[PDB]
Amino acid sequence: TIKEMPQPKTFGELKNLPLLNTDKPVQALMKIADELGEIFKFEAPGRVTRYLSSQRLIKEACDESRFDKNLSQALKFVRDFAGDGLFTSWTHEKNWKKAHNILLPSFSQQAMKGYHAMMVDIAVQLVQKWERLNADEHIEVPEDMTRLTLDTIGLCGFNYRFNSFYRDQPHPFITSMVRALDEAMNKLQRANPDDPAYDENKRQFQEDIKVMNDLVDKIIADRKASEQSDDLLTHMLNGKDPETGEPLDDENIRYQIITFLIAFHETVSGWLSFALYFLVKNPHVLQKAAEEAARVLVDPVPSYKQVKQLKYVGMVLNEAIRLWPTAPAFSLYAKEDTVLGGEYPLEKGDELMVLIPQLHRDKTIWGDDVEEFRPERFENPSAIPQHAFKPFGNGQRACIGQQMSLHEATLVLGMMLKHFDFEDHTNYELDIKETLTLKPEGFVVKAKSKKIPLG
Amino acid sequence: MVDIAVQLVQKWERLNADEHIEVPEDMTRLTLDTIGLCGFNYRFNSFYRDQPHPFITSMVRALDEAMNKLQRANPDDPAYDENKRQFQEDIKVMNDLVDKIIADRKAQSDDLLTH
Amino acid sequence: TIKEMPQPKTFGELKNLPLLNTDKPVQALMKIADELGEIFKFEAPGRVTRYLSSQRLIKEACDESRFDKNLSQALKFVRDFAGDGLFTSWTHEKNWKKAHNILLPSFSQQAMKGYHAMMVDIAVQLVQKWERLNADEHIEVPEDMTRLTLDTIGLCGFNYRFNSFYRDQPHPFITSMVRALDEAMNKLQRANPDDPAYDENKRQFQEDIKVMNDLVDKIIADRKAQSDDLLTHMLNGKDPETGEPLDDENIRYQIITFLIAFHETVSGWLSFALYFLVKNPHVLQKAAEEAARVLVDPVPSYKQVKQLKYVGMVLNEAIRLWPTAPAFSLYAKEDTVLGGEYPLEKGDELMVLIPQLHRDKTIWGDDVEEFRPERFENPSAIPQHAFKPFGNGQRACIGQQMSLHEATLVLGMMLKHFDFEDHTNYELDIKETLTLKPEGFVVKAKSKKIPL
Ligand code: FDE
Ligand code: FDE
Repeated sequence: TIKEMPQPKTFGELKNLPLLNTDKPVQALMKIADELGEIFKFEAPGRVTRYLSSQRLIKEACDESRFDKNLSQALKFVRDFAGDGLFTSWTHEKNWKKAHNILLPSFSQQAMKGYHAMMVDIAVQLVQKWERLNADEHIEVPEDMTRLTLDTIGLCGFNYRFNSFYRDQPHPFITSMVRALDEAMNKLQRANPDDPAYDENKRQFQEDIKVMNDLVDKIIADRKASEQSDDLLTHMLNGKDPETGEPLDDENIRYQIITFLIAFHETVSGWLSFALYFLVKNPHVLQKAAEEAARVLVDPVPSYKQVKQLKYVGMVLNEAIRLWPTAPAFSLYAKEDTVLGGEYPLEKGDELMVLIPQLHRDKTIWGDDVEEFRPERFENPSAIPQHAFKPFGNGQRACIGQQMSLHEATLVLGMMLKHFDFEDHTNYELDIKETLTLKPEGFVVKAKSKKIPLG
Repeated sequence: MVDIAVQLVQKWERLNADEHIEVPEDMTRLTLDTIGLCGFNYRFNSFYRDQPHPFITSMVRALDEAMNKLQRANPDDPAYDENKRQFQEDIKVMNDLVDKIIADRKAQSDDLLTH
Repeated sequence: TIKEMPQPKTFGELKNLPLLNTDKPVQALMKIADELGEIFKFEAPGRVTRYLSSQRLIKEACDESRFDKNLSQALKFVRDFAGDGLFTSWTHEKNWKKAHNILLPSFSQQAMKGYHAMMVDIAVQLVQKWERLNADEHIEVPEDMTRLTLDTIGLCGFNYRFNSFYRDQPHPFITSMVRALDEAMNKLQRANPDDPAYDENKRQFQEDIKVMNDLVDKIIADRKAQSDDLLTHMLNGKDPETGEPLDDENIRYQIITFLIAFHETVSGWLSFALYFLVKNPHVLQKAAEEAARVLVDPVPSYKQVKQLKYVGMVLNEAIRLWPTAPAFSLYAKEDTVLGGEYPLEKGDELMVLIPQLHRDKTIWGDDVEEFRPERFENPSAIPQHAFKPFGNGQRACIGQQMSLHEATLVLGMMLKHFDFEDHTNYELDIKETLTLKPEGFVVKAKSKKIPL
């Protein structure tokens, strides 16, 4: 019964690393996961990990009493600019639970109602832009979603205006940020991080982190000066942890600000972008959501309440995040010696990787019709098996911004359906850009304005 | 006219505290957007851009060249060959683009172009 | 250590950088080599490099176990629009060995047979253009070689027709490339790249990269509309270690790479040959002789192109004296000593001055400046690593066989069909981008009245 784990082709001292020397590792680890089955060992020079694909094994791994969140090599590299912020801290380090407890109030429903106003502001801007296009013009969707999410998190979280829609070239902050995430990704695969090809990358990497820290330090200045503010940021400053009494040190604040900017803008852009893809490729589904939009959004601008009505829109969004979870994987380590799924013994500290895309393609759980996009799977969510659908991580370390995001996409996705008809004028073949997050690349549409006015 | 004017007010409204306004540029963004909409029902979306429009830059470079020819004591000197080559490159840019304005109509509104 | 290395005149904190404040940097490095000898140190504000000119030292530097291809400051700047292409990639970079193994098939002698036909297509267009000239006119040689070499790489390589011969002011792409290449060279001389005076330059350059990515990235889509060509090998070939084909953006980098390197090296190469032919009329005679004897069909055959032995020798002797890509760079894989005289730290940089190597008197004899193609009658007599016009080792020029075939083919057809006059007594003047071409070179050609 105590069976040895499969391992793909191994090279010399560099182990399995060349297998993942692509610009699309997750898509590659998938095409490897499909080849080796539910679990395989993947060694890199000096590190060892196990990648999981079946719900059967994942149900075992989501026991928080046996496994705790581990920092993947990937996260260890983002920690180079996100430090011990909520995403990249150990759940036992001091600053995790401190910051988790001071900030959690800011994301429950009760707090969401406060954000709803500024969310609509940024969305009206997106719709205003799509209305103001000339006839043969097009929409670059991932780019405009990027404008949207960064403008949305920065305003709700920090009362700071990026004014992305007032720009053609991405906000320079986004250019540096994306290249920093790209660098963390590439450093994973470096067959020799020494030899000179990578010296300018060292230059660029530090130069880009400085870029991010400057505007962060400008957000902190903008507040030391500008107010009745119910913020992520006010809870970060004035907020005190109720157990040891103190507030966050400045350094951890800086890591939290960057953390919040990045995670929201990257996962939420990818989500909406994917959502449009699957909608434009399945038009009756688009039709079905396109009437939920018209039916519920009966005032010129949506109210917080109206967003929770949009049941199918939530269903669409869920089925999209199921197929391509923009945060495709999270990592766990064994709290102590154990046997996983009764077959595989592991010493304490062994690391696990959940390939959320591959879990979400499990036939025993989701059926034989997985890769087809049918939002109707998410209609009795209680019918959905436990630990089968984990796009938002797991346990106490699950995504704190889940509801904020679900609220964000649904509102934005809802208004898009209300005000426009969308044409896949290019017959776009799906191209997934991979930083550490996922999102469609070069995705373009044409949008016919339904000519409904705004407020 | 009001439409373009609200965009300016909204842009200045949406600026952060430490920022300022570059006045000629935003007036230029305004004036061009207003004539393009009132006159020819074409939307430049200057307020959605950071680097100026290809058309506006050609127009600005062409005007500067017209001015620059006033002090040229002999316009045939080879020193001005690149200045000549760009002049025509910008005339094409404007002349091509204007016909883009013409395409939107024959391919219907009380406007300057209709007359 | 034994030997302190020479170094030319230094300008305080600006080091010897002003020494190449010519429009002719390479020629200046030659003038320095001619006086300081087989090796000299050349210092710039942020970098230091050593220039080698004797076959003695070059044989050591071409040891692939001690030295690898380095990106000189020059190639580092081309990396801004040629990115990760073969020419501007590091060996240990992930896309080099990847792209290198998929593309070697497209340039093997076997691949040439397929390129031969489209090679001819563009070659007749050139011949027809010359046949249709009126008598009072002349031929602007570099311009027509640029038209040809670009149309040939674009047609034979990617099945895209630039149609340069149907236009007089050059293609926007080619004008953009040359201006982008000129900017790379222009930077070398800026000890203050942040200074605002370079804003229009930085602007135009950024606009020029957009021009290249525009056409090229459209071509990759325009084919997904498959034949047996270079682009198909890129779209369809698979790497055996990850099993993946080449990146979409990497292909954009290769196409840009191939277009430039071919059109810039081969056009310069042909032009230089023609200069030497009109300046050495007896060599011109014997070359047209073989041309007349071998080129017996209305169209050349692949076999016949190989059967030109003297035309190839003129080509080899041309690239010897003025190698159109004049230099390559190396770095020390580990600490080592060069020529037993000059110790090198790990990472120290070397520059090979191919023109100066190709003038090493101890190797070629004392008539090194004379155009004597018979030096190539016995190519095995030439010492290993004395004649490196295509670089060295695994980083050697991937297209040298494609190039030789094109130059041999075209040069053959020219010799069959025209007689050439140096009607202006043209003095050789070398334009330097990073590559070398002659400037203002003009001839008149009287047709031998022969059909195609
Ligand atoms: C703001 C925001 C937004 C968002 C969104 C999202 C989407 C769309 C998707 C997602 C996801 C996720 N997340 Fe997310 N998100 C966020 C966030 C976050 C944070 C902070 C975190 C960490 C948490 C803790 O616990 O600390 C996360 C988290 C998360 C996760 C897990 C990680 C680990 O490593 O474990 C996942 C998988 N997220 N997400
Ligand atoms: C297509 C084509 C054509 C051509 C031609 C030519 C002529 C006539 C001359 C020449 C050259 C040369 N090349 Fe050349 N060519 C080409 C290409 C190329 C490439 C891709 C390369 C890179 C490869 C490697 O190395 O990786 C080269 C490469 C080359 C070289 C080396 C570079 C360095 O830096 O090392 C040299 C020297 N080429 N070349």
